[PDB]
Amino acid sequence: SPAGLLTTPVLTGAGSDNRWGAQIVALQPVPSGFSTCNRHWNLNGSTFGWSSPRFSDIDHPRGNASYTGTGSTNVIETWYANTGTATNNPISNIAPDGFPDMGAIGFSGQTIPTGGWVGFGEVWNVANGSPYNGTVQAYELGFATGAPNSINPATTTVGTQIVAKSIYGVAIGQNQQTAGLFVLSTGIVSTSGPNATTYTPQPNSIVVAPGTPAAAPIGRNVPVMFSGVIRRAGDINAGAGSVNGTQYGVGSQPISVTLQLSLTNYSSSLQPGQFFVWQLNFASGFLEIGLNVDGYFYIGAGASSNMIELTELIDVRPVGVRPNTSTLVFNL
Amino acid sequence: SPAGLLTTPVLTGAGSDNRWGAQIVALQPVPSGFSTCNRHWNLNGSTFGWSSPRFSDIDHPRGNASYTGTGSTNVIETWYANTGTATNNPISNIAPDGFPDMGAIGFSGQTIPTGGWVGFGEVWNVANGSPYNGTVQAYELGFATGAPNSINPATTTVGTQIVAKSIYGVAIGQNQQTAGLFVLSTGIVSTSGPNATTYTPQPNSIVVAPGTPAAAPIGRNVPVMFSGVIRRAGDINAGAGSVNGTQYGVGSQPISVTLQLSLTNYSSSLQPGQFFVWQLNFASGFLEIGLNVDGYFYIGAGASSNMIELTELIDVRPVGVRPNTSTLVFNL
Ligand SMILES: CC(=O)N[C@H]1[C@@H](O[C@H]2[C@@H](O)[C@@H](CO)O[C@H](O)[C@@H]2O[C@@H]2O[C@@H](C)[C@@H](O)[C@@H](O)[C@@H]2O)O[C@H](CO)[C@H](O)[C@@H]1O
Ligand SMILES: CC(=O)N[C@H]1[C@@H](O[C@H]2[C@@H](O)[C@@H](CO)O[C@H](O)[C@@H]2O[C@@H]2O[C@@H](C)[C@@H](O)[C@@H](O)[C@@H]2O)O[C@H](CO)[C@H](O)[C@@H]1O
Repeated sequence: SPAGLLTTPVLTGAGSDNRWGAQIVALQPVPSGFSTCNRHWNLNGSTFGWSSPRFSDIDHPRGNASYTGTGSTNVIETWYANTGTATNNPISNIAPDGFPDMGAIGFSGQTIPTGGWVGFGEVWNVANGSPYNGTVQAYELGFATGAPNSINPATTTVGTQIVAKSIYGVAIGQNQQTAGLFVLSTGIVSTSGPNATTYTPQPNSIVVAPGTPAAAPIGRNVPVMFSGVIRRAGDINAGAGSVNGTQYGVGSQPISVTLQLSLTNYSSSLQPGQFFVWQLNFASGFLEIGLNVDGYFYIGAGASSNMIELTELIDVRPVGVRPNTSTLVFNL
Repeated sequence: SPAGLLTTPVLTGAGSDNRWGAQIVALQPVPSGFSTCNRHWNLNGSTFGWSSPRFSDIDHPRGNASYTGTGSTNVIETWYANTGTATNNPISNIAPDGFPDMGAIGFSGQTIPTGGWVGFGEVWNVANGSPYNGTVQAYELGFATGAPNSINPATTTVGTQIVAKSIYGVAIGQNQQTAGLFVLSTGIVSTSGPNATTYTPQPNSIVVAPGTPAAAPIGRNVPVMFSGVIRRAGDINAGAGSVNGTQYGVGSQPISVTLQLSLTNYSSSLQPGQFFVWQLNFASGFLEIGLNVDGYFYIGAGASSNMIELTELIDVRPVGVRPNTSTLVFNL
């Protein structure tokens, strides 16, 4: 039975999203719909992504590393490779396990891009595994075309590149026709200055692989993401309730759900056209949330994209299987 | 009932340890005993440490930052503060949530220490939260005395310092009366060259707070840690089965156990002098594992310190409450 996929602790503070690993504190309705495949599982035990249902560090053994200009100190370092070259990843060769499903936003000069996935890492020597220790930095990672020096974000894994580009200067740049990449899988969002940006990634920034089904709205039932507070590069100390604004990151599933779906096949429990529904009971009201066979969650928010805070959530109660065309109750 | 605290997926690939967050693939017996408090919960809903049962980041808002060298570029950066000053941490002011419970080993000149906890991060500007973006590096973090100029590791939180020192040079050093620290909570171990070191941390390197109970041997029943493969700085690409040797990190609990123990109290199901016992069934043989009220796990390995691989583990089955003086069966 799918009832055990969503329980009270997942949404009252013990849950974490499947993209950022952040503590789930809100639901984010998406009236346009969206797609996600990386670290996302369906109810047929399957993913279209390239990541396991845990937070693996990111390691690719064969890319091109460079910096611009003749000076080698305090320089922007860029690493890139084609998609489909993560030949050591057993899930998919699209990209390394853990590599973020977001477009790599271009930047040059002194500018820092807004809204990219940033991780801390370094380039390493393919002869022996040793780091090029002057290349440690915060790197924006994502999918792109035009690397190395005309980067534009991409939304597809087909015929594109994976890129890491340092958002700040490294101590000692490396020009290596072949070099490895190592980045931790805990991300922050790129920002400049003190302001928070929109919830990240926005729908049109998510990269998906061929075959990924979309989460489309069905009437007033719209797909939802799970939101937590994430760090941002421009005000690294900002957290929940910062006077400079609170930054949210979203994922398509709680990671505990992803993990359960990767270990058990639910195809006999739910079939296309149905949701499994739970009731979320708050201090003053309730709403229903539905899960479809593609692993996406839905709520009946209609055209609203206002975040639903979970602070006053009391409990989650299973309701059962219902048609996906029946409007999910929204009584907040 | 504690039975649900250990299930088959925790030990067959879906579990992670509570210090490194690494996939659990082995058990490490500790015949001489050990103590752990950080990110360790007991069966009375309580921790003696300073971290939540999750991994995000380490943030301290008030330390001293400095560097050494004839210039300010490609220099070693040190940050320190006293224990007991993390007053924004609701669990404990001992240290920031996520700060590693390991001693900081001193180093100078070219060489770096073997066996320290290393994380990626930076120091930041307390006036506005912005990073000192030239201070990004891999930093050894731990507890110490003698910071900044004569760092030596400590194993107590009483009267000591928390320190971060970059293992490689930063792009632009900072000498600041006050600076913040930001480091990601998933660490690697410090090494030089290709070799792995001993499992990390060894018992004599673990930092505990006053009141932390020890895990002592009881007859042939000895405490055990949970081991997974971790990265090491000297060969950052090495993983499981590297030709250069495999590096293990240990934690006192699977993080799923820590999380469950933090959400519900088990004091009525187990009392001092008792274990809750499970049987681990392998393709050839079995062993029993026990959990005590202080949250430590035990096996009947007697004097043996050999790691036990979980490759051939088939399943975990609960046995029930037993006296801790009864020898746990070990049939491998
Ligand atoms: C107009 C408004 O929104 N007032 C709120 C708000 O005020 C904050 C906010 O504007 C942030 C933006 O970065 O900057 C300050 O923190 C500001 O605080 C208010 O103004 C300053 C100049 C001081 O007078 C301060 O005491 C005052 O609170 O947020 C605050 C709470 O954080 C209040 O809710 C205001 O009504
Ligand atoms: C003496 C011994 O135990 N040899 C093993 C070992 O050999 C490896 C190992 O020594 C690593 C250490 O970093 O370096 C090489 O990979 C070495 O490989 C062996 O020797 C080289 C010179 C080549 O001849 C190579 O083909 C050969 O395998 O590990 C390997 C498995 O990786 C074997 O198990 C050896 O018997």
